Amino acid sequence: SMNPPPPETSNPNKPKRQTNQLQYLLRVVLKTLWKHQFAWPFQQPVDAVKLNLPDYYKIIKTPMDMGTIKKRLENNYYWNAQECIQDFNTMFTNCYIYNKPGDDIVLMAEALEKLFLQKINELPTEE
Ligand SMILES: CN1Cc2cc(Br)ccc2NC1=O
Repeated sequence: SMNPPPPETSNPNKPKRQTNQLQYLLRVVLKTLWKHQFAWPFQQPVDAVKLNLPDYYKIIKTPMDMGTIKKRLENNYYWNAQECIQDFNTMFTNCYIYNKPGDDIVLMAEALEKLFLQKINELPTEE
C-alpha cells in the first residue's frame, strides 16, 4: 500500500490496432532496450517499498516502466505507435524529474533514451 496499483497492461474497452510501427516498437525498440546492461531498474514498476523511496509516488503520479510497455506491446494495447512512444517518454521523464543529473539512475536513463532516440529515427513509414 506504499506502492500504487501498477499501470494496466490490458483494457478491453480501449481501442487498439496492429501496425508495422507498433511491431517495430516491440521487435526492435523494446527488445533492444530490454537487453541493455542499464535496463534492469526500468524493467518493472518502481517499488518504493523495496527501494526505500517512500517519496516516489508522492512526486511521480504517472508511473511508467518497460515491464508495462512490454506487456502492453505483447497484449496489443495501443492504437498507434505514438501512444507507445509516449509511454517510453513518460518513463524517462519520470526518472529525470525524481532524480538529478549525475545520479547513476539518470546516467542509465540517458543512455537508454539515447538508444531509444536512435531506434525511433528508423521507425518505418506506416504501411
Ligand atoms: C527508475 N528508478 C528505479 C530505481 C532503482 C534503484 Br536499485 C534505485 C533507484 C531507482 N529510482 C528510479 O527512478
